Amino acid sequence: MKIAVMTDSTSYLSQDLIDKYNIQIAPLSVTFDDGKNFTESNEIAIEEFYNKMASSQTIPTTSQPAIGEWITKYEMLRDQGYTDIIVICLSSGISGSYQSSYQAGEMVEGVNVHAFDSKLIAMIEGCYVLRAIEMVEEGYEPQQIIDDLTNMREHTGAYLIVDDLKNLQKSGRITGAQAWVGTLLKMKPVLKFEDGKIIPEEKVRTKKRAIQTLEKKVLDIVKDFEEVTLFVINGDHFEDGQALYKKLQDDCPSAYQVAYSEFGPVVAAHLGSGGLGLGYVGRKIRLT
Ligand SMILES: CCCCCCCCCCCCCCCC(=O)O
Repeated sequence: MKIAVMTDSTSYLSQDLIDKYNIQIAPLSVTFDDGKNFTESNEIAIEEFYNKMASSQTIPTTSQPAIGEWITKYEMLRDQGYTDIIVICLSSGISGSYQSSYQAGEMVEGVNVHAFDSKLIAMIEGCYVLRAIEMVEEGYEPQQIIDDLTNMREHTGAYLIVDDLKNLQKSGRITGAQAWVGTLLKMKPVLKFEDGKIIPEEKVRTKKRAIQTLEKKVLDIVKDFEEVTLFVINGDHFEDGQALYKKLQDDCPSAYQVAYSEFGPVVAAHLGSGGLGLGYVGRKIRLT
């Protein structure tokens, strides 16, 4: 038996982890109506993308990995002797990448494809990749790994803050009054992931208090977990995420694993500027 683990680009794993474990990545893309295209990778400048988003009078569109990017990587790993491929995708409730990875697995002969719906995104989804890789080293078969990841999914979630109200109306999800009235009070919509979908949770005035709301809600949940891994997932507001990150280091015990990360263009294309989230996993994920 020879098991491999791959994922899509929205897992936002560091290039250090990608290189160390030779993780293959099927990238997503974001295409402005300028015709400008950004294929997600650890090479494009995230600052250039945020500048084009502010300059673009229309919101861009994101695309799942094309049914083909999966196929070549499936063919490449099978050639290298891999008998089973575990594919970790972002939430099927917000993207079709999970479906494309499954359908492409039906067209590649001579290798078993085990597509997994993480029901999340960013480094929270990447935690499923690092848990699968760890289990392969310990001698687990793919079915035990899928069952473990399915159990892990039961104690995994995330809350997030929306900051760019201008980006919301450019997409049409809010009005002009609500956009205008919202920025003057500085109302921050707080949302959370639930069964792979993003649903409204609270509406909080000022970003500082919404960050404190993220901390209280997540901490109240992970108190009951035997193992805890917390992930600050920040946008382009460096000071916002660092404040929450350092606040967690002071308020949480060392038994909690607390880490910091940032999301890429595909997530930024939907969140806009100033996005910030707090994810959690009920496990002690190996981040090295
Ligand atoms: C703390 C973890 C969560 C951080 C915030 C993540 C919110 C994600 C927003 C929606 C992204 C949609 C991606 C669609 C991809 C596609 O085109 O198939």
